[PDB]
Amino acid sequence: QQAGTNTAENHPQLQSQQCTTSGGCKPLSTKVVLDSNWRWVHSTSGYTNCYTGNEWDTSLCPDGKTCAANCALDGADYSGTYGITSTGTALTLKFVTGSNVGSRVYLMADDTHYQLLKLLNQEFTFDVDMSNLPCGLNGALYLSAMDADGGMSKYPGNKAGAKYGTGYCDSQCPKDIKFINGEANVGNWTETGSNTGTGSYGTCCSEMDIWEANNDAAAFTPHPCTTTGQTRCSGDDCARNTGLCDGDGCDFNSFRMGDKTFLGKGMTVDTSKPFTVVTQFLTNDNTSTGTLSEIRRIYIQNGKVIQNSVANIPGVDPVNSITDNFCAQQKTAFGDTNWFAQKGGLKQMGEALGNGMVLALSIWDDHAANMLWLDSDYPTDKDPSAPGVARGTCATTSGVPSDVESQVPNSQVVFSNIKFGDIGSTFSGTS
Ligand SMILES: CC(C)/N=C\[C@@H](O)COc1cccc2ccccc12
Ligand SMILES: *[C@@H]1O[C@H](CO)[C@@H](O)[C@H](O)[C@H]1NC(C)=O
Repeated sequence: QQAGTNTAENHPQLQSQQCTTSGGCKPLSTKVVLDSNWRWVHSTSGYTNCYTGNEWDTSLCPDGKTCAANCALDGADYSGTYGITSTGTALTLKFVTGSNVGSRVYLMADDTHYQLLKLLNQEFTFDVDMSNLPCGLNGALYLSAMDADGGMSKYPGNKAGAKYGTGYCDSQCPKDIKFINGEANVGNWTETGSNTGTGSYGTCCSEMDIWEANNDAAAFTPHPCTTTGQTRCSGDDCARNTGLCDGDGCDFNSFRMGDKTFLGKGMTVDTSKPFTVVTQFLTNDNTSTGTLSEIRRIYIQNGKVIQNSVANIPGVDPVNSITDNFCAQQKTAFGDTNWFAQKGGLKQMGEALGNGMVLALSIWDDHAANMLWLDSDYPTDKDPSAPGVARGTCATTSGVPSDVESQVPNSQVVFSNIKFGDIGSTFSGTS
């Protein structure tokens, strides 16, 4: 895609902190950028749309390469069009804004590069307020193995880059992304909703879901893929799980893992109020060159340090962190194939963390599965009493996009106090 000039692109500021054991925490003047799929796409020479509603203009876009040459991504009115605001340290993502639904933004080091986070033997911490983020919605904060320049160096057809939020990939190998590898994804374009569609290509990479949650349920989940870095896929390679990527991931959802009273409204982690989420990425030898061996989670709320809940499932050791053994046990216990291990498990996840990943923040609803995999019974055809089927208490009828978009359009999530750095350094304790 080309870089449009009709609307200035001004990235909201969202400061973060980098932390070391000896030096403490220091601010970084980071910013956020709207993902390219949400932007206006129009002829490079004027104002005519290349994409309107859920279809491309086949005059401007008869093929992927021609489209990318003819068409430009443009600047965004963050608040007015997309419901995205920042105080400078706290990011608010509103659910519906006019006909716009959801958003995803990435953390930038500066105006043309994503912040590249290298979290092996490090920790990531943030605060979240989900008080207004109900059943069926997901406020997600996650890492993807995107390129810092959004693909510009690799793909001559992409002249827009990180400044316009290009180069997305994730473990689901999504085919709804409009620009991949510097080409419009117009092949066999298929409408999937009023403003969305899919093309013949998907875009795949390893993904670490630090936080997928609403006020009913939360999960953290590594998803390794066999490839390294953002990869365009077609055919069977795009297929979730059996293709390049572990689409299911090895998830830790406290409720799915058998503690139904740990996290939710008025629970131990009280989702009716803001709280802090710490995630630590430990290696076997406590070095940044070691193999990722454990992902730990600590919460802080009202100054109380809250350890993660323990798993309580027959055949699963009662642990409270993600390890390769936990993954094998829960997969067997839940009847799920260990695609996670098939793609190389935590070691493979760690190599992606080691090479650096980009931080995404998003609010969304789910047209495929109504978010039931997060907060209800999934699959919808299994007995909810079987180990693993039940992930939350939301009704099995909840989360249909047409419903939540009309019923709770002013839902929002607030992500703040973003910090990363040495293990144990982004937060402190005292007696
Ligand atoms: C934040 C996103 C990109 N991370 C991963 C999510 O897409 C996981 O989604 C999912 C995970 C597992 C099963 C599913 C079934 C239907 C729809 C989505 C599913
Ligand atoms: C790594 O650190 C952990 C604490 O999380 C500690 O228990 C362990 O002894 C350390 N291992 C080595 C090799 O120093």
